Amino acid sequence: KDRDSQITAIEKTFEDAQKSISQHYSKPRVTPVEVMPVFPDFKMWINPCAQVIFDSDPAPKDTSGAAALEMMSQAMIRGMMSGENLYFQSGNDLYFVKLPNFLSVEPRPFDPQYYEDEFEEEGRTRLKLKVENTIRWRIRRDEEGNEIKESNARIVKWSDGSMSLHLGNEVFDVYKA
Ligand SMILES: C[S@@+](CC[C@H](N)C(=O)[O-])C[C@H]1O[C@@H](n2cnc3c(N)ncnc32)[C@H](O)[C@@H]1O
Repeated sequence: KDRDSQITAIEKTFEDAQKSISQHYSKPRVTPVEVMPVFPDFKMWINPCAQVIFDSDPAPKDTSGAAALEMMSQAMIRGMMSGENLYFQSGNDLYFVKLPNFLSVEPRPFDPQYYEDEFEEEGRTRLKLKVENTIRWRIRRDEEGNEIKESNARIVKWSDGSMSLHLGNEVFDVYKA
């Protein structure tokens, strides 16, 4: 397809991912128990669980520990760049995603002006992998000075105990291991 059409379709995966998830696509009685956006990274926010103090009367706060630290692993980056693999964080947790040959990730934030049109049935499976089936993220600056990170992708845990990966519109059955 045209370069413009690829980019328009990629941008749509972003819009589709923000659409409200309310019921399972094949099981309309099944409802979402947790929705986690997927931001591929080699970095983690972590809270100390406790400060150890030498004063019996400390500066009062709601919660033991402290504000979050950012930590990183050089290991996590190989994998996302081979497009075979990815890590992401949700709450205090680290998830590892093992990618099948029919999905991919792009680690660098998406910017359309640098998007390369590689297409002047095994060329169609290729055009679809990179437009519909590639996990991506982008990064925006508001008119109110806010920085907005957006992802293509969502991991959903369902009311029946199952899990799916939403990539834009498309749905992939997924399993916890
Ligand atoms: C997290 S689940 C269910 C949580 C519920 N308290 C439970 O554990 O049974 C549904 C919620 O996830 C959020 N959500 C809905 N659509 C989403 C989307 N496209 N991307 C990220 N989060 C979404 C909304 O806040 C929605 O109410």
